[PDB]
Amino acid sequence: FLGALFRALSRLL
Amino acid sequence: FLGALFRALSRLL
Amino acid sequence: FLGALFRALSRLL
Amino acid sequence: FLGALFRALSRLL
Amino acid sequence: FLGALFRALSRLL
Amino acid sequence: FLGALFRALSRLL
Amino acid sequence: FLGALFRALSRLL
Amino acid sequence: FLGALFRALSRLL
Amino acid sequence: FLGALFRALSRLL
Amino acid sequence: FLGALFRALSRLL
Amino acid sequence: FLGALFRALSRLL
Amino acid sequence: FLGALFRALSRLL
Amino acid sequence: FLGALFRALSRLL
Amino acid sequence: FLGALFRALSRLL
Amino acid sequence: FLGALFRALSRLL
Amino acid sequence: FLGALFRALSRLL
Amino acid sequence: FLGALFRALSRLL
Amino acid sequence: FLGALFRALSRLL
Amino acid sequence: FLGALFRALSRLL
Amino acid sequence: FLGALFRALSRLL
Amino acid sequence: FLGALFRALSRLL
Amino acid sequence: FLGALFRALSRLL
Amino acid sequence: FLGALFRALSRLL
Amino acid sequence: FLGALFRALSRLL
Amino acid sequence: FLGALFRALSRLL
Amino acid sequence: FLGALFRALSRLL
Amino acid sequence: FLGALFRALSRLL
Amino acid sequence: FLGALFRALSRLL
Amino acid sequence: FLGALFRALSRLL
Amino acid sequence: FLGALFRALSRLL
Amino acid sequence: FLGALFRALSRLL
Amino acid sequence: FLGALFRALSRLL
Amino acid sequence: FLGALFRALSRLL
Amino acid sequence: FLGALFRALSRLL
Amino acid sequence: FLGALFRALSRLL
Amino acid sequence: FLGALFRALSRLL
Amino acid sequence: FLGALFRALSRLL
Amino acid sequence: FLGALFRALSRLL
Amino acid sequence: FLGALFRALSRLL
Amino acid sequence: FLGALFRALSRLL
Amino acid sequence: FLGALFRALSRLL
Amino acid sequence: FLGALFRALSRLL
Amino acid sequence: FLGALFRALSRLL
Amino acid sequence: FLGALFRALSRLL
Amino acid sequence: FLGALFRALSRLL
Amino acid sequence: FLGALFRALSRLL
Amino acid sequence: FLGALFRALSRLL
Amino acid sequence: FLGALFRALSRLL
Amino acid sequence: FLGALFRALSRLL
Amino acid sequence: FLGALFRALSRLL
Amino acid sequence: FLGALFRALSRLL
Amino acid sequence: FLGALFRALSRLL
Amino acid sequence: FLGALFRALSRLL
Amino acid sequence: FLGALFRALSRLL
Amino acid sequence: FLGALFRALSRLL
Amino acid sequence: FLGALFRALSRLL
Amino acid sequence: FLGALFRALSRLL
Amino acid sequence: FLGALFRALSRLL
Amino acid sequence: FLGALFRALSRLL
Amino acid sequence: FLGALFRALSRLL
Amino acid sequence: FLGALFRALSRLL
Amino acid sequence: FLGALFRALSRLL
Amino acid sequence: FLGALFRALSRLL
Amino acid sequence: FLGALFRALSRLL
Amino acid sequence: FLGALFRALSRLL
Amino acid sequence: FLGALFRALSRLL
Amino acid sequence: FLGALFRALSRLL
Amino acid sequence: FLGALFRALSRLL
Amino acid sequence: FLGALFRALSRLL
Amino acid sequence: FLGALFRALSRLL
Amino acid sequence: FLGALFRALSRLL
Amino acid sequence: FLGALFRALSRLL
Amino acid sequence: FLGALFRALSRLL
Amino acid sequence: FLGALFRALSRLL
Amino acid sequence: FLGALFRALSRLL
Amino acid sequence: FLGALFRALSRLL
Amino acid sequence: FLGALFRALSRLL
Amino acid sequence: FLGALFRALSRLL
Amino acid sequence: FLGALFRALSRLL
Amino acid sequence: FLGALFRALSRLL
Amino acid sequence: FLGALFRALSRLL
Amino acid sequence: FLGALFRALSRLL
Amino acid sequence: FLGALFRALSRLL
Amino acid sequence: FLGALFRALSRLL
Amino acid sequence: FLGALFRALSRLL
Amino acid sequence: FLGALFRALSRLL
Amino acid sequence: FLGALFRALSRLL
Amino acid sequence: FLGALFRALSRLL
Amino acid sequence: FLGALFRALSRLL
Amino acid sequence: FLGALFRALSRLL
Amino acid sequence: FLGALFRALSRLL
Amino acid sequence: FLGALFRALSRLL
Amino acid sequence: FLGALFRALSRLL
Amino acid sequence: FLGALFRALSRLL
Amino acid sequence: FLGALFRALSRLL
Amino acid sequence: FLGALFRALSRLL
Amino acid sequence: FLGALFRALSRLL
Amino acid sequence: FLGALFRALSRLL
Amino acid sequence: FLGALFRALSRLL
Amino acid sequence: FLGALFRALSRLL
Amino acid sequence: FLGALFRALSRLL
Amino acid sequence: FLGALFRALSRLL
Repeated sequence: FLGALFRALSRLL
Repeated sequence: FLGALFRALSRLL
Repeated sequence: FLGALFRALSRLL
Repeated sequence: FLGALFRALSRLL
Repeated sequence: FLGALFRALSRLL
Repeated sequence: FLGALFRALSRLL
Repeated sequence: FLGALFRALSRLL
Repeated sequence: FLGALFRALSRLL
Repeated sequence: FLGALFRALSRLL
Repeated sequence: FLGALFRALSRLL
Repeated sequence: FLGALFRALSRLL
Repeated sequence: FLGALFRALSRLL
Repeated sequence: FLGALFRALSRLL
Repeated sequence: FLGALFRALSRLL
Repeated sequence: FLGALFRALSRLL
Repeated sequence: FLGALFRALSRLL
Repeated sequence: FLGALFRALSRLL
Repeated sequence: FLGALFRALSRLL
Repeated sequence: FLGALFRALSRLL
Repeated sequence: FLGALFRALSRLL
Repeated sequence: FLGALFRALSRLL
Repeated sequence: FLGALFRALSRLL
Repeated sequence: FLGALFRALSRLL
Repeated sequence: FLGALFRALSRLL
Repeated sequence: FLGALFRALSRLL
Repeated sequence: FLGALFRALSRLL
Repeated sequence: FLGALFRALSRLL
Repeated sequence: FLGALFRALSRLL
Repeated sequence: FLGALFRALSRLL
Repeated sequence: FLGALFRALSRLL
Repeated sequence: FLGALFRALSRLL
Repeated sequence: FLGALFRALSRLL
Repeated sequence: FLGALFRALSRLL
Repeated sequence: FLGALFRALSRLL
Repeated sequence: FLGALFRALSRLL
Repeated sequence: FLGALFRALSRLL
Repeated sequence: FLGALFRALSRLL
Repeated sequence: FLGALFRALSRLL
Repeated sequence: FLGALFRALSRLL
Repeated sequence: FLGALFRALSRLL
Repeated sequence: FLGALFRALSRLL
Repeated sequence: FLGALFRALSRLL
Repeated sequence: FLGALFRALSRLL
Repeated sequence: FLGALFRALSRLL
Repeated sequence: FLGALFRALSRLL
Repeated sequence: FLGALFRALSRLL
Repeated sequence: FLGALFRALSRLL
Repeated sequence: FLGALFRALSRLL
Repeated sequence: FLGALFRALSRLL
Repeated sequence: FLGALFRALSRLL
Repeated sequence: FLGALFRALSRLL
Repeated sequence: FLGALFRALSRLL
Repeated sequence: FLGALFRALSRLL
Repeated sequence: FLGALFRALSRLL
Repeated sequence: FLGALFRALSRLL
Repeated sequence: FLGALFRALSRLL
Repeated sequence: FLGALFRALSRLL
Repeated sequence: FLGALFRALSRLL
Repeated sequence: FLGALFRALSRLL
Repeated sequence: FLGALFRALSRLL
Repeated sequence: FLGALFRALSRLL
Repeated sequence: FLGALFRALSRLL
Repeated sequence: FLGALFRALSRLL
Repeated sequence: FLGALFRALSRLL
Repeated sequence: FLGALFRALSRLL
Repeated sequence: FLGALFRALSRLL
Repeated sequence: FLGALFRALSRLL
Repeated sequence: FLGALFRALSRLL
Repeated sequence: FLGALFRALSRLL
Repeated sequence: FLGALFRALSRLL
Repeated sequence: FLGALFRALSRLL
Repeated sequence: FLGALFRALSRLL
Repeated sequence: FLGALFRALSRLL
Repeated sequence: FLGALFRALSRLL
Repeated sequence: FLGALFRALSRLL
Repeated sequence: FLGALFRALSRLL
Repeated sequence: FLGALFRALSRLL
Repeated sequence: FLGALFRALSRLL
Repeated sequence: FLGALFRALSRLL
Repeated sequence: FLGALFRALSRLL
Repeated sequence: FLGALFRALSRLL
Repeated sequence: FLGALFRALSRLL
Repeated sequence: FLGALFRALSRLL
Repeated sequence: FLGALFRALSRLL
Repeated sequence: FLGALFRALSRLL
Repeated sequence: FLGALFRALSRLL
Repeated sequence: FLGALFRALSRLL
Repeated sequence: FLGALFRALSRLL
Repeated sequence: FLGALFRALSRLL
Repeated sequence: FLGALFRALSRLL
Repeated sequence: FLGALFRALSRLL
Repeated sequence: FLGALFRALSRLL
Repeated sequence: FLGALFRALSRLL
Repeated sequence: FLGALFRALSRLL
Repeated sequence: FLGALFRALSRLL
Repeated sequence: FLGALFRALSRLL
Repeated sequence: FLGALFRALSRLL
Repeated sequence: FLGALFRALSRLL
Repeated sequence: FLGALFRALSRLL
Repeated sequence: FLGALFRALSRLL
Repeated sequence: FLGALFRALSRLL
Repeated sequence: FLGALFRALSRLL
């Protein structure tokens, strides 16, 4: 989950 | 850069 | 941006 | 529910 | 804005 | 009830 | 304001 | 009673 | 209320 | 100017 | 000025 | 009461 | 001044 | 009592 | 909301 | 210029 | 001064 | 007693 | 997002 | 120049 | 208020 | 001149 | 002059 | 009070 | 606003 | 000249 | 001068 | 008290 | 923007 | 000359 | 203003 | 001559 | 002459 | 004020 | 000092 | 006893 | 002269 | 005060 | 502008 | 001559 | 001086 | 005590 | 002024 | 002659 | 783990 | 201007 | 002759 | 990353 | 350099 | 030169 | 003569 | 003042 | 002179 | 104090 | 960029 | 010459 | 000095 | 004890 | 540019 | 000659 | 003469 | 003072 | 020094 | 014990 | 150093 | 045990 | 480091 | 067990 | 460990 | 130098 | 002189 | 103390 | 590293 | 020279 | 003479 | 002091 | 670099 | 000559 | 320890 | 010098 | 001198 | 201690 | 360049 | 001759 | 170190 | 000379 | 002379 | 000290 | 130290 | 001379 | 270096 | 001569 | 160089 | 002769 | 050094 | 002569 | 010193 | 004569 | 001094 | 005569 | 003074 | 005659 969170944040920022 | 940083952090955690 | 951030955060949780 | 909360927050903010 | 925030939060809960 | 509370708070504030 | 807030709270409860 | 108490408090404050 | 506050402050300043 | 700024800010919030 | 500000604030609250 | 407080403070300052 | 401020505060409370 | 306290404080300061 | 705020500020300044 | 800057910033956020 | 302050506080309580 | 305490404290300080 | 911000600022300035 | 500078900085970050 | 300040300053200077 | 400058500045703000 | 300046500032505030 | 302060300062300077 | 400021300054100077 | 300079600067900003 | 300034400030406070 | 402080300071300075 | 500024300055001077 | 200088400088930046 | 200054200087000199 | 020089300079600026 | 120059300068500013 | 200053200087010089 | 403080407090209790 | 304790504490500290 | 200059300057300020 | 200062300076110089 | 200045100076001299 | 000189210098700059 | 200042401050407190 | 402290400090400094 | 100066010089010499 | 020369020079300037 | 973190950060930055 | 000067000198001499 | 010389010199310059 | 930043800056400047 | 610094820090920890 | 300087600084860091 | 010259120059300035 | 100076110089020379 | 200046300045402050 | 300072400085200089 | 700047300056001057 | 100087300086930097 | 200060402070406490 | 502490500190410092 | 300036001067002189 | 000189100097620079 | 000159200049200033 | 200076200089020279 | 300070503190406690 | 601790720390530091 | 500190602390406890 | 703990910590750090 | 710390801490416990 | 826990934690972190 | 850290930093810098 | 500084610091700690 | 100045300053403070 | 400091400084300089 | 930096700068400059 | 200076400075640090 | 001049200047200042 | 300085200079020169 | 600069300047001048 | 001077200066630096 | 630190720093610097 | 300074400071602390 | 200054300062503190 | 510090510094400087 | 200048001057004169 | 002189001078420089 | 720096600088300059 | 100066300065520091 | 001047200046200061 | 400085300078010059 | 500095500078210059 | 000056200055400081 | 500079200048001039 | 002068100056510095 | 100059001048004259 | 004179002057310089 | 400089100048002239 | 002059001047300085 | 200079000049001339 | 003049001038200064 | 100078000059000439 | 002239001039100044 | 100078010159010639 | 001339010139000036 946490990895998914940071992947989504990267894809966003 | 920033995106790569967060993606690396994701793959790490 | 901010709206997209909150929307992605929703889709995550 | 929480996803709905954050979606409403995104739609608002 | 703020009134809309509380109104949406009402409609949520 | 709670929805009514937040609606009244919105209408006020 | 404060008076109106407390009066609305009374009418509510 | 409780509504009366809050009404008196509003009338006071 | 907040809107009234800022309107009064505008009328003042 | 300042009055218009605060009035617009009022209508916003 | 200051007196007017505080008096307006009083009539508000 | 609070309105009286701010009115007195205005009258003073 | 200060004496008047505290005296007014006393007469208030 | 509290009024007496603040009156004494005013008379002092 | 935030977009509306900055649009109003742009229209103003 | 300034208005265009703030408007672009709005459309961004 | 300080002695007078504490003495007045004593006579109060 | 308390008055005596504060009187002694005044006489000391 | 950040890249979009700097691209918009470049297009502007 | 300046626009190209900010555009390059965008593509970097 | 501010307009009054600058008008008074103009009338003076 | 100076008075006119300050007066126009007042009418602006 | 200076006295008139401070007096006008007094009547303003 | 503040007006009295500035009036006294004017009378002095 | 800023454009109005500079237009007024132009008209003046 | 100077007036035209400031007017052009206004229309720019 | 200075003594008169501090004395007036005393009579004020 | 405070008035006494500033009176003593005036008498000194 | 900057290019527009310098072009306007050229056209003027 | 001067106009051409500023125009070329614009075309550069 | 500046034009008025130079016109007055011309009429004088 | 001199007056005409200053007048022309006025009409220029 | 000199007096007239300074007087004209006064009436200007 | 400034006009009065320059008028006094004219009357003097 | 401290010794006197504790000694007085002793005689008090 | 308590008086003795505080007296000894005074004698110590 | 000089004395008159400073005296007039005093009478002004 | 300032007027007194400049008057004394005039009387001296 | 500069060309206009030098043309006016030419027509004058 | 001189007029032609300044005129040519204008046409250049 | 300094000694007198501290002595007066002592006698005050 | 405090008065003694400041008296000793005065005697020292 | 200059014309007056040279006319006076003519009348004199 | 000389007077006429200086008079003509005045009429010129 | 931590060694992996700093190695990845080195590889990146 | 210079032509007028030399023509006046001619008509004089 | 001399008048013609100066006249021709004017027509030249 | 930093090396890439400075390489791009070099390529630009 | 920087990358080597972080790599050395990694091998340390 | 400047480009070479920045490129060398890049290869260093 | 010389006295008359200086007197005329006085009446002028 | 200046006129008085030159009148004194005339009277003297 | 200088002594008188400083003495008068003393009598002022 | 300050008056004493300047009196001593006068008596010295 | 800098090379382009100096080349443009050369082509101009 | 000058153009060649600036061109060589460009090719250098 | 410092030693005397601490010694006096000791004898005080 | 505390007095001994400060005495030792004085003896040391 | 400079060549054009000197060519114009040549053509003129 | 002179024209040829300035023309040659132009062709040089 | 010279003495009279300096004396007159004294009575002037 | 200045008058005294010039009177002494006159009496000397 | 530091060693002596800590040793004295030891002998104290 | 505590004295031993401070002695050891002194011996160390 | 640090190792010695912890070792001494161990031997102490 | 605790001594062993601090010895191990010393040996490590 | 951290690994060694936890390993030694394990071996100890 | 606990030693095994910390060994595993070391091996992990 | 700390000694190793500083040795590595020395070897690096 | 710097390396020797850090190495000496290491051997110290 | 300097010694006397510092001595008087001592006697003052 | 301060007086002693300045006396020693005077005796020195 | 620092030595390498200065060597590269030397090789460059 | 300069290169040798920087190289020597490198070998030093 | 010179000595008398400096002596008079002394008695004046 | 200054008077003494100029008296000594007079006595010398 | 600097050597190249001065060589280019030599080749040019 | 000049070229040789600059070339030798290059070979020096 | 601290003495050793400063001795090493002395030996180094 | 510097080494001696730090060594003396070491022997002090 | 400097040594005497610091020694006197030592004997003071 | 402090006296020893300043004595050592005096002996050094 | 300089040689070319002097050769052109030779060819011209 | 003169041409030969300038030509040889060019050949020199 | 510092001595080595200045020795190297001497050897260089 | 210069080398000897820097060498002596090194030997001193 | 010069020696006497400096000696008298010493005796004065 | 200063007197000694100027006496030595006198004895030297 | 400073005496040694100036002695070395004397010996050198 | 110069050496003697610096030597005496050393002997002073 | 400086000696080499002056030797090169010697051989050149 | 000149070459010998610069060579000797080199050998000096 | 200078010798070459004078030899060329000799050969020419 | 003249050529020989300049040749001799060359060989001397 | 300076003596050596002037001796070399003597020997050379 | 001249050599003797510079030699004696060196012997002096 | 100066006397020695002029005596040497006398002996020489 | 001249030697006697310079010798007497030395004996004077 | 000046009188002594002129008396010596008289005695000499 | 001449000696008497200079002697009288000395007695005068 | 000047009158005395001319009278002395009169009595001499 | 001459003496009378200079005497009259004195009585005038």
